Amino acid sequence: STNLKDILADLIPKEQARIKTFRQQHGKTVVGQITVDMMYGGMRGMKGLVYETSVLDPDEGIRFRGFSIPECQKLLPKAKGGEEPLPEGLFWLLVTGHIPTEEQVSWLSKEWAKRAALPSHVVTMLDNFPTNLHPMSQLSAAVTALNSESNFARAYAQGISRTKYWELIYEDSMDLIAKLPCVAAKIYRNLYREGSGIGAIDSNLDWSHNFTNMLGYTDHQFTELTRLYLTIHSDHEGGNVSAHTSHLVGSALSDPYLSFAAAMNGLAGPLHGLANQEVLVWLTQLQKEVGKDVSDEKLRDYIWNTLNSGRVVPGYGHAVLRKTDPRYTCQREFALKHLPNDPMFKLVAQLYKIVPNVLLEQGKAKNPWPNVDAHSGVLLQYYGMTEMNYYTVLFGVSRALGVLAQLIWSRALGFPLERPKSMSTEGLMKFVDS
Amino acid sequence: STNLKDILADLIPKEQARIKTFRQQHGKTVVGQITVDMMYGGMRGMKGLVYETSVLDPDEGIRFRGFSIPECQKLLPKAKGGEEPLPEGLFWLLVTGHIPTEEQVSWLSKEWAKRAALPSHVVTMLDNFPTNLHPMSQLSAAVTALNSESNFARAYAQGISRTKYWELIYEDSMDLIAKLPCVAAKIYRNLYREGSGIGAIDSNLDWSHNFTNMLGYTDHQFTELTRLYLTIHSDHEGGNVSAHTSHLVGSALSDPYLSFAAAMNGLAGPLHGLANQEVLVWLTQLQKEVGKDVSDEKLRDYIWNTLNSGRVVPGYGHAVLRKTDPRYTCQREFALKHLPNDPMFKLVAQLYKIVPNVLLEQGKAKNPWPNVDAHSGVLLQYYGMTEMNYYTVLFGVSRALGVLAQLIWSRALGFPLERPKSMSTEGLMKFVDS
Ligand SMILES: CC(=O)SCCNC(=O)CCNC(=O)[C@H](O)C(C)(C)COP(=O)(O)OP(=O)(O)OC[C@H]1O[C@@H](n2cnc3c(N)ncnc32)[C@H](O)[C@@H]1OP(=O)(O)O
Ligand SMILES: CC(C)(COP(=O)(O)OP(=O)(O)OC[C@H]1O[C@@H](n2cnc3c(N)ncnc32)[C@H](O)[C@@H]1OP(=O)(O)O)[C@@H](O)C(=O)NCCC(=O)NCCS
Ligand SMILES: O=C([O-])CC(=O)C(=O)O
Repeated sequence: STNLKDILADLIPKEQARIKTFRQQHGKTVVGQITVDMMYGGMRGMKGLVYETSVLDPDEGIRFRGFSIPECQKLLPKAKGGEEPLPEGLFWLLVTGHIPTEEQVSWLSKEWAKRAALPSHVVTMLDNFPTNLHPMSQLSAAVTALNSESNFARAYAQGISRTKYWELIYEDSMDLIAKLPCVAAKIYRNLYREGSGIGAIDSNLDWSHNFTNMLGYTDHQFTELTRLYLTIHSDHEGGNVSAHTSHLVGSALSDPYLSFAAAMNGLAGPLHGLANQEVLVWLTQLQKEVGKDVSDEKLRDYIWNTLNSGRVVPGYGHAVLRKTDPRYTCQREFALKHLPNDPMFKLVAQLYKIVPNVLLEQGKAKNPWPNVDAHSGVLLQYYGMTEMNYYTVLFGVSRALGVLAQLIWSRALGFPLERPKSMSTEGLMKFVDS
Repeated sequence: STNLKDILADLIPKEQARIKTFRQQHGKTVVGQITVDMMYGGMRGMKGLVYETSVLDPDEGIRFRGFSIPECQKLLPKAKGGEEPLPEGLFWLLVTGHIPTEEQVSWLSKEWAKRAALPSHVVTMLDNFPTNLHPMSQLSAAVTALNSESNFARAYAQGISRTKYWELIYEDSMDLIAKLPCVAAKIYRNLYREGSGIGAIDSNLDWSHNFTNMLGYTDHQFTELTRLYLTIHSDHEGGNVSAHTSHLVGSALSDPYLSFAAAMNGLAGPLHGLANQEVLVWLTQLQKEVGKDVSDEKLRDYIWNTLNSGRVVPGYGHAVLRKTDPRYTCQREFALKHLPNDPMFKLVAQLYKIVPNVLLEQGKAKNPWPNVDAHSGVLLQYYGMTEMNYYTVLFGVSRALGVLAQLIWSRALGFPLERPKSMSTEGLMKFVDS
């Protein structure tokens, strides 16, 4: 009825047949070549794996189970007196493949408040983390340690059946998602609020609202932001470092805690989730070289000076997207409504006028348009969330929705250990010299 | 001369030229196909990535820089009054590509002893861990926390040129390797020695010698076993889950601590690094459900009764090996010297005669021969290392040599973000049509 696990149980066999048939027809269809450059170039262009929950077209950006970002904004339930879609609804869409009702989302909000409790060892561990240990490290470390509560771990130990794996994944996933805000808040409050307490969960709030509550914020429009932020960062194909990592570690039948932890270590990398900060540093240091109110003239110079001395315009470019990211567009549209005269935004805005002419002028690139991380920083900063180094953690909490949604399906569809073949250069040389 | 960092510095340019020359020759060449099966099958058979430290030809097993395990045992240096190759030596060979001298290995031992200090927050954190948190979660959790000491993560933030990456990676790598016995020992002693101290490092002993001193073992033979165990488990190509996670996570410019912690979460997965435990569970019952002394017909039947029951014979088969794993043989040889009349050994030896004959008959198994995990448990148990849960910590400490050797070279050769393209089922169906 409103029980996602019952709804999913009834979906899994249907999907299994469709897939089993599909491989019994076209298993041996070559879909791509592999060049030496692909092997040295990080599988660039390589169709490597199956990821069901979302798909990224290099022209119009991401689709969540078929639906674009605007479509999700319209259809997905909202909070009473809201206009941004709830992450709960997004998760439902990724798990079921179908847009949820108000009442399904409501029940999901209720389920995640119940399971939001932390074991004590985890609370102590966070309390005893120094202030020079990066937020993301604390996140990953804490999630790893949560694995002692894992149903899948003990289940597997007793010799549970393969047919039942997805069920324990599910429970572990619902528990992890529920507890993430709490972990993320504790970290945030220990690092930036003199260790004060996160308080209690409220069973009649949504996931996002409890999160902002535990953080210490009490702004409506912030909570709307969080809602949107968490939705649009949730998933981005299987090929991204953090999704690939969760998939890779998941395929060894590691439980959701270990898989997600690993994915966070992936997300923590500069070329992945840490781009959110990079942008805001480069934005502020820009507003240091110039004033805080640069026009277009000086602006055109600073861009070119960054692009002659041998540097990158941050939050611009992508590994497959070749147009403006719909995630950027979406964050921009939010700003046009709520904070249109913000100095930092209008700087962001001004770069969107100038940078996508000078990057496709100079060449030495492929995607001259912005990505999601070019925009998130200024939104957070507007609302008092000024601690750059915490920003990726917000990313982390969002991306759990997507990667856990996928992991449930991987273990229901019995995806096996990811285990490609590697080559040395030496060995590569002899191979081509057949 | 004896400074590994400087010798590495000399080799990097040459290796850069070689790969560039080779890419400037066969850059566009096709090395293999990508099928629908490989997509749902976890990149099986797919030539996924370049990995330099080791290569696993399915015929003759692992080679470290073109050297086999037997060659290494013969060529790599040993401890004064010893027979088993020092992992220091292995690490030297993977990083440089050359066999180290007596002197060169000696130096490496001192450098790792020099760097063995554990930050106090990690010591605290480890001591506050509960016993229902698995050894591997504690290892991974601790390694993440250690990234407060990452010179690379600081340097990167401060804006360092790419060409210097490798040098910071090298430093962090040496610290991580230097500190892993200290962590692994602290975990062992908290879990199995009522939380007693590990004891001091001795800067004149070897890595494996200090390790077992902190583990609190002082049978020469077990120190020798450790030495062998840490060498042979060191690396196994790029395509295994632990090496590949680190590769993948490393490619986002996450530091060696985050990369290795992620790899350990992959390694903690049942299908990757529990087979040693699984073997010894299945060997134990075999010596209760059947007599200790068993005929080779009774045993042979047991195997067939095993296969029919829908259960696998642990220790046998592999994802790409198609013959007796050299790491098995290596350990078999060690046992014939040091414990030939051990009952648990005589069984392992018995199964080596039988199990291969029956799996090929059945037909299913493409690799009817044993893997490393078949043999390690009985050697460990014999010396009083009977804590099965901990076994994977040993594996992990070993694998640090391989994955961090490679990580230095991935950053020195400027390998880019690993980022394949994924597809949904529904998306795949549309693709094969057009
Ligand atoms: C993943 C995310 O959402 S953000 C990742 C981090 N972002 C940043 O650092 C800001 C700019 N973005 C980047 O450079 C990104 O790492 C990427 C994904 C665009 C890199 O793209 P690649 O996969 O290398 O392919 P692409 O053909 O676009 O890049 C090749 C060249 O273009 C350059 N380039 C790419 N985007 C830009 C840009 N916006 N400005 C200047 N140069 C650029 C690269 O630096 C590279 O030059 P190099 O070979 O001398 O190093
Ligand atoms: C490692 C392992 C998972 C690799 O198998 P794989 O990559 O799936 O591929 P295979 O070619 O071996 O599989 C072919 C068939 O042989 C079976 N098989 C493989 N090894 C077997 C063994 N030791 N005993 C019985 N059956 C075996 C598989 O179950 C499979 O049956 P199916 O195709 O009808 O489902 C498998 O050999 C195994 O389970 N071994 C025992 C566990 C172990 O020691 N693992 C450590 C190394 S990772
Ligand atoms: O990095 C990638 O491959 C895609 C990405 O931006 C993301 O995951 O948010």
